[PDB]
Amino acid sequence: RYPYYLSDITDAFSPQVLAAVIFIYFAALSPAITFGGLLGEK
Repeated sequence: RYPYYLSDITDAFSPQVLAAVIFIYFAALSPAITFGGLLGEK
């Protein structure tokens, strides 16, 4: 559908919080990167 697509143009309303979100992307979402992705083996 449209997950990140929505956070594409709305990525300017959050600058400082942007870095923060990355800190968690480094902490919690560290391993989530590879986990989850192929949702349509077709």
